[PDB]
Amino acid sequence: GFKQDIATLRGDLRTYAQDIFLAFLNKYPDEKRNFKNYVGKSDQELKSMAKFGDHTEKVFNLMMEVADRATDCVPLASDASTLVQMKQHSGLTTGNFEKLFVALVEYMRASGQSFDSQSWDRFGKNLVSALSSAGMK
Ligand code: HEM
Repeated sequence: GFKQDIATLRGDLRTYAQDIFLAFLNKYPDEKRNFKNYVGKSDQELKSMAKFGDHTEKVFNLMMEVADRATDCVPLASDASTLVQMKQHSGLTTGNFEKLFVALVEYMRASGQSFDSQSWDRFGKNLVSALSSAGMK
């Protein structure tokens, strides 16, 4: 289920982080607008770019910690707060996070693997609510 999924993702985190973040940017091409340098690059080009690698792995490092501290796919209010207050997320709305989770869930459904995609879907919906409750627009 959900906890094992965190261990699976963490076991090849750089590849899953890139692959899911690219699924997100390809499903919602308007999202690349929140990152300048990303426009007009193919997936392989993005994976070469130092700042794509180091951003995307930090997103997934922290997202897995938030998942690991959750109870029954409900994240801690402290983790929502942290995500809201980050200077780098100033322009962001709960919509940006919804779309990341929809891509993550569709990635897991299309994989050959026994990911608990329904728990990830609940986790994303609970994280979106937490973010709103913590102050995100
Ligand atoms: C669970 C979801 C997410 C987590 C855990 C997360 C985490 C982080 C972290 C840790 C950083 C700072 C790392 C660094 O700059 O070295 C960061 C920066 C950033 N995040 Fe997020 N993030 C999430 C979702 C999103 C989404 C959905 C967007 C945009 C649609 C986004 C956009 C950014 C941007 C623009 C930055 C800074 C600029 C850059 O990446 O170069 N994040 N995020």
